[PDB]
Amino acid sequence: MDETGKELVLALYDYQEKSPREVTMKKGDILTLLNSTNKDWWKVEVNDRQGFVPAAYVKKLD
Repeated sequence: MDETGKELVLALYDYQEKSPREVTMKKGDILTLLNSTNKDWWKVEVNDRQGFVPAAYVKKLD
């Protein structure tokens, strides 16, 4: 149940948090998905900070 932990994202490019709804991710990091009901911004958790990341800098690993 809640098989969300099977699908993770790979930060292809680094991104600095510009607004509190976002989150800072370093390129090369594997992040856990919290929400994918968007094609533009995915909600992920980085270490202890949660926020949305631009799908242009991050890809899903099938």
